[PDB]
Amino acid sequence: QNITEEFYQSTCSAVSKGYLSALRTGWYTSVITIELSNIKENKCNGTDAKVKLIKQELDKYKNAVTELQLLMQSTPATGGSGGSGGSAIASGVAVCKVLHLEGEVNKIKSALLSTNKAVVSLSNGVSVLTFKVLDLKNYIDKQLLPILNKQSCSISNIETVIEFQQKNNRLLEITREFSVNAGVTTPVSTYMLTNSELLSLINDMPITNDQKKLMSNNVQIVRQQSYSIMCIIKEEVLAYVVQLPLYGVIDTPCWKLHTSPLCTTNTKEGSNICLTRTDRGWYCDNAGSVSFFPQAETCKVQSNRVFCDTMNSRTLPSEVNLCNVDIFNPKYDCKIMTSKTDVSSSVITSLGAIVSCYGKTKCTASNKNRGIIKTFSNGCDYVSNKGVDTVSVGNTLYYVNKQEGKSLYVKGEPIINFYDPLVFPSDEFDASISQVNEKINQSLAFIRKS
Amino acid sequence: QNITEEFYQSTCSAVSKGYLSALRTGWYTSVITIELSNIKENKCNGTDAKVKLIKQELDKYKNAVTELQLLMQSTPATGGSGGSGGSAIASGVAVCKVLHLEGEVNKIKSALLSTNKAVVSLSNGVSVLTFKVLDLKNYIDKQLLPILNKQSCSISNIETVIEFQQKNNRLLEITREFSVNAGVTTPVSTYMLTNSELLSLINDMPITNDQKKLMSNNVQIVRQQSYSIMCIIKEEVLAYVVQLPLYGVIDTPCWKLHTSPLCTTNTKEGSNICLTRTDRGWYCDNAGSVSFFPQAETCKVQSNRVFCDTMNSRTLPSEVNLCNVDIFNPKYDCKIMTSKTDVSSSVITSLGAIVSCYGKTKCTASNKNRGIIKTFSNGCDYVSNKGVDTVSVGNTLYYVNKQEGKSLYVKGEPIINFYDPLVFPSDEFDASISQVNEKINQSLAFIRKS
Amino acid sequence: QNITEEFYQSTCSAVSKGYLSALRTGWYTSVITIELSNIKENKCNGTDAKVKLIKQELDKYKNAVTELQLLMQSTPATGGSGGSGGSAIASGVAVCKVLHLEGEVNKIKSALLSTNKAVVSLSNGVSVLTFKVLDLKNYIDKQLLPILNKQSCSISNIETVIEFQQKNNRLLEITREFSVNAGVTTPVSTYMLTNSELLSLINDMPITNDQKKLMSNNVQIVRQQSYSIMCIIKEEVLAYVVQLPLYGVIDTPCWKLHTSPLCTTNTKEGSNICLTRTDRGWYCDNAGSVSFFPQAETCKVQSNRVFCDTMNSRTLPSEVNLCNVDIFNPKYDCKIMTSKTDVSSSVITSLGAIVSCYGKTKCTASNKNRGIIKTFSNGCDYVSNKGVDTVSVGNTLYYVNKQEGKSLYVKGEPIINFYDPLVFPSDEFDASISQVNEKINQSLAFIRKS
Repeated sequence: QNITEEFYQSTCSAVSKGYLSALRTGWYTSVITIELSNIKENKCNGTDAKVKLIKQELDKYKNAVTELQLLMQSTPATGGSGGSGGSAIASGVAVCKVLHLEGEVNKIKSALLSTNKAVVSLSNGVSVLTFKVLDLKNYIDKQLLPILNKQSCSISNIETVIEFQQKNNRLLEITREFSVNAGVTTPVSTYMLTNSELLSLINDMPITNDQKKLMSNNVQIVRQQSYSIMCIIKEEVLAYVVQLPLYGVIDTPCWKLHTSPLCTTNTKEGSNICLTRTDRGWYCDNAGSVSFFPQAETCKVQSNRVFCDTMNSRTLPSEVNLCNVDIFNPKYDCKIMTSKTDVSSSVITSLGAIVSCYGKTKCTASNKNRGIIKTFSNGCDYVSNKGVDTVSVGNTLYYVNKQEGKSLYVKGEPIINFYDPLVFPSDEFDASISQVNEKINQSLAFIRKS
Repeated sequence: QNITEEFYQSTCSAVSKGYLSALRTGWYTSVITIELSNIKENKCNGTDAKVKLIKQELDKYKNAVTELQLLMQSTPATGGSGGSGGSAIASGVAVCKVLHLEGEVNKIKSALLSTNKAVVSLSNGVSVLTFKVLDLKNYIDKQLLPILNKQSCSISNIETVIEFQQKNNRLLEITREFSVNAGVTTPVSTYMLTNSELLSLINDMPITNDQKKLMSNNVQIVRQQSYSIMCIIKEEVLAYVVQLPLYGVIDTPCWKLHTSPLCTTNTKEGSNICLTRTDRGWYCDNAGSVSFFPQAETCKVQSNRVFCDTMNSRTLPSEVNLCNVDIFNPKYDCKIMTSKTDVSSSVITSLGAIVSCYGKTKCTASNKNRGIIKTFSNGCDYVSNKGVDTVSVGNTLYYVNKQEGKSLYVKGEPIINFYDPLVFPSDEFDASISQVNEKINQSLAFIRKS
Repeated sequence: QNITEEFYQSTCSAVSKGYLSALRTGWYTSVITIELSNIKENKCNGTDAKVKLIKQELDKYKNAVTELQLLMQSTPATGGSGGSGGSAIASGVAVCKVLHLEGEVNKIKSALLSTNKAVVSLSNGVSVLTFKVLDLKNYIDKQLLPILNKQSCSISNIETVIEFQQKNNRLLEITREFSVNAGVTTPVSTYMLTNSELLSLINDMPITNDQKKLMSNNVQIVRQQSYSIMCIIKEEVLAYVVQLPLYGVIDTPCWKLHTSPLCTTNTKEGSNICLTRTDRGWYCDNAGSVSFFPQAETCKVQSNRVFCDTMNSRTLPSEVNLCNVDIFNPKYDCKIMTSKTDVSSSVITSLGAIVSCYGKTKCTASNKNRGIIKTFSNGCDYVSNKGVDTVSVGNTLYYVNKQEGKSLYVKGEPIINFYDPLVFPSDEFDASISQVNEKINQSLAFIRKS
C-alpha cells in the first residue's frame, strides 16, 4: 500500500513499513501428462527427402523417451540425505510414488480420455487436477504412422514434417530441463507449463477467488516459487508433478529492517568501538508471532507485497519489534555484534539511504542537476530520497529508490557513546544488549575492588 | 545400501550411516570436434525464396564461426588469478594449449578421417579419445555448395533448407553456451555432448567395467561434475575439451552429520547458554583418513551413494568420528560454537528430524490422518520418520523423509547442563571442548583465590 | 601485463602484482526496440495445411505479446525494497519510466522510421542510442496479412511459414527470458542483443576509441556486467533497456591478496594458536584510495586485466598495502582472525601455491614426469609454479597455474611465534594487530601485580 520509513539515529537502523504479506504455507500438486506413442524403428528403404527428416525427428523422439526412462528410476532415488530440498518437494514426491501403482496411471488415463483436464482422486487420498497438455500419441499414430507404416515409405508431406518438429519440440525441451536438473526444476519453465495452462490451472484450483486473482497477477513469482518433479513414463503417458505455492498468510503487515555499523568518531582511529544490529531482513506478522526471513533474497517484492516461503524463516515473538523503538527494553533481548571496523558503507533502503561514514571517507548525497545537497559527517546518518538521486561513499556510487513515501528521521543519541571503550567487548560475533552489559559488569567488578 | 541413523541427545546431533562413496580424484579429457567449412559470401542475384532462407542460415553459421574465433583468444587468457576455478579445469586447459601447435590439429584431423572416434596421442603425452560429432563441412560442400556455387543461384530444394537448419542448430547453441560462459561451461549440456555420445564416450574410456556401469547409471551426476572448455577453431575444425570425472574412491563408508543448537531451558530467558557442534556435512573414509565436505551442496546423493569432488573437502584424522560417540575424548578436539540464541529450529535428517525447541515455540510432529503424535519439550529432541510426515516449529512446516531405515535414540544428559552459566564463554565463534574448558579454568582461578 | 608474486612467510600470505584495472563507475542505457503488429484473429475456414501452421505461429506471437503486456505492469512494480539490486538498474529504470509518457514512444517511433538506429533526446534529458533490431510489424502486414486477410485463406506459401517462424523465434525467446526473470536479466543474452548489434552499439557509444577497443575485445565480460530491463509494449513497439557498463577507472595497478591460516607447530595439538590475515581479494588503486573487492567472484580477469563493479567494493586508504610489507605498522591497523583450527589447506595463487600443513597431513608438490619435488613441513610454506604442476594436501589434489611470471619468497619469522599461547586471544572473529596486543596487555597486567 503506502510505504513509510523510520530511521533510528541511536542504533543506526531503519524500518520500512506499509508492506502486505503473501507467505507460502501450503502446496498444490498438479499432474501434468503428455500422451506418448511407443513404436519400433521399422525397416524401410527410405529414399524420399521428407522421409529422412521424419526419421531424424523420430530418433530425437525416441532418444528423449529413453532418457526419461533412465530418469524415472533416478528421481525417487535422488536425494534422501534430508535437508531443505527434500522437505520442499515432499508433497510432489508423495504423488510421484503413488503414480508407480499399477492402477494409478490408468486412472488418469481414463479421466483424460474425453477431456484435456479432470480431477482425479488418487489411492493416497490426494485429489489432484490432471492436465493433458500434449498428445504426441495421437499425432504419431494418425499422421506419421499411416504415412510410414506402408511398404513404400516414399509417401510423405512437407507440412507434416514441420508440424511434427513443432509438437515434438516441447518434449525435447522438457526432457532437456529434466535431464540436467535430475528431475526437479525451479522455477517452472514455459516448456514445463505454459502461461495459458498455468492461468487455467490457477482458475480451477480449490482456492478462493481472491487467491486466484493474486496468483494470476503475480505469475512470475508463482513460477519462481514452484517446483516440477518428474514422476513416470509408463503406459504411453509421461507424467510429472507441478507443485504450486499456497499462500496461507495474506495481507498481514510486513516490514524490512536495515542495519549499518555504528561506531564512535574519535580522531585516534584505534580507540573507536562499533556495534551493529543483527537480524536484518523481512519481518511479517503471522499467527500471533513474527515470521523473520534472514536471507532477504528468499522474498520477492511486487508492488508493495512480499512473497516469501515459510521454510526460509524463523518464528520470533512479537516483542522483537521493540528493538526498533527501544533497544534496551527487557521484554526482548535485542541482538548486536561488535567490531572495531571503521570502514564506510551505505545501505539503500525503500525511501532513502543509511550512510556509515568513518575515517577520511568522502560521503555525500547528490542531485544530478543540482549537485551535492548533503554531506554526511562522521558517524551514522540518513537522507530521504526526495530531491536525491545519488549517494556517494568513497569511490562507489549508489542510487536511491524513487518510490513515493514519507520518511521520519527519529533523532537520538547514538548508543555507542554510552559505553566505556576501555571495558567494551570489541569483537562479539553474535551477542546482545544484556550480554554486553553482562560482560561490562564482570570487568568493572575486578577494577573497582582492587 | 541400508540407511541407519543415531541421534545423540547429549550433543544435539545425529549421524546418518550406510552410504557408499563415489569421490572424484581424477579427470578424463576428451576432445570433441566439429568439422567446419570456411567459405566466402559469393555475389549472387538471389531471387528464389529458398535461396533467401539459405543465405540467412549461412550468415548465422558465419556469425557463429566469427564469435568462436574471438573466443579462442579469450579462453586461454581468461582466469589466471588462481583459486578453485583454475585448478578444476587445469587438465583440460593443458589439452587446449597443446591443440595450438601446428602439428596437433592435423593429427586429430587424420585420425577422424575414416572414423567418427579414435584415440590420439598428443605431443604432451596425453592420450585423448577424440570424437567427431558433427560434420558441417561435408554438408555445406556436398549439398549447399553445388546448389549455391553456380551462376544461377535460383536452384534450391526445400528439404535442404530444413536439414541445414537442423544441423546448424547445434553449432549455434554450442556457440551460445560458450559465449556467455567465457568458454567454460558446467554442467555439460546435451548440445555440448548428447547422451548417446556420452554413453559411448564412457564405454570406451580406459576405466574398469564397474566404473563404466557406475557412470552410465548416473549420467546426470556425471554431467554436473564435468566441464567443457572451448579450445580452438582453426583449419576447418572446431575442437573443445569435455572433462569427465574419475572416481578413485568407491564404496567406502560415508555418513552425514546433522547438528542443532543445544541450550539450557531456564525460565529466565537471559540466563540460558547454548552450544552447537560445528563441521556438519558429509564424511567419507578415504585412504586411511576422512574426507570432510563442509558445503553439503557440493555432494550429490543418488540411491544411497554420495558423489563428491575432493577439491571441496578437508582431510581429517579418522579420530574425528569420536565426536559422535564421546565428544569429551582426548584423541580429537571436537569443535563447538557457543551462543545465547534461544531461537527454535528443526533439521530434517535422512530418517527423522532434530528439533531444538526454546522459548514459547510450539513444536510438534504430526501425521496427516492421525494428527499430532508428539510434542517436543524445551531443549533438543528427535523423532523418527516412522508414522510421522510433518514437523511443525513455530509458523514453519517441515516434511520428513519417507525413506526406509532404522533410527536409534541414544539417550544422554545434555552436556550444556555441565557448565556453570556464570563462567561459560557465551559467544565463541569457532572454539572446541578443550578450548572452552581452558577458558573456564582461567576464570575459576581468579575467583577461588581472592 | 607482466605478473609477479611475493610470498610473505611471516604472515602466511601472498600478493600477485602486475594486473591492470577496468572498474565500472558508470552506465550507458540503450533503448532496444522491436516493431510489433497488433491484429485480431479473423474468422477463416482454414483448410490449407500451410494455413494451420501460420495460425499456430500467430497464436504464439499473440501469446507472447499478451505476456509481455502483463510484464509491463510488473517491471516498475517489482522491487522497491531497496538494496544492491535496485541501485544497479536505477539508470535503466529511470529510462523505462520516461517511456511511459505519451509523447515518448512516438519520438523513438519517428526517429527509427528511416533508419534502424538513431540518437533520441528523451524528456528527462537522457540522450539514448535507440536500436530497431526486429521489424515484425512490416513482415506480418506485408506478407502474412495479404495472404491471410482475404475471404479465401487457402492462399499460402511454404517459405513464408519457415521465415515467419525464424523471425518470430527471437520475440518468443526474449519473452521467455523476461518471463522467468521478472523483466530484469543478466547477463544480456544473444536473443536480447546479438554480438553484431552489441559491437555496433559499442562503436557508436559516446566513449573514447580506447574504450571502444576495450569493450569490443571483452564482449563476454561486457555482457555479463550488463542488465536488460523490460520497459513497455504500447503503440506497436516493444522497447527494453540494455544497460552497458562504463569503465571510468582504467589501467591502474591491481593486486590480489591470498591468505592462509598461520599456526604454531607444537607436538601437543591442543597448545597451538593460529592467526589468519583477513580481507583477501582484489585491490586496485582508484582516485587516491584503494578499491577493495571482498568477493573475488565479482571480478573477472581477462589477460591480466581485472573487470570489477564498484558497487561490490569498499574504499580503503592507500596505507592498506602496508599490511603486505609490515603488518605491525601503525599507519593502518591490519586485520586478523584467530583460531585453534590446525586443519591443513592450500591456496592456488597466480604463480604458485600457499600450503598450510599441520598435524599428520601429507603435503607435497609434484611434477607429473619427475615425481615429488618438494615436501612441505609443518607450518605455512609456498612453492613456485616453475617445474611444478601438482600440489597434494591430504586426500585432495590441486593444480597450479602455468602462467609466466617471477615469484619472490620473502623469508621471515612467522609472527605467530611472537605471542605467548597462555595469553593469546584464541577465538577472535574479526580483530586486528593492535586489538590483539591490546587484549594481551590487559591480561598481562593482572598477573604481573598479584
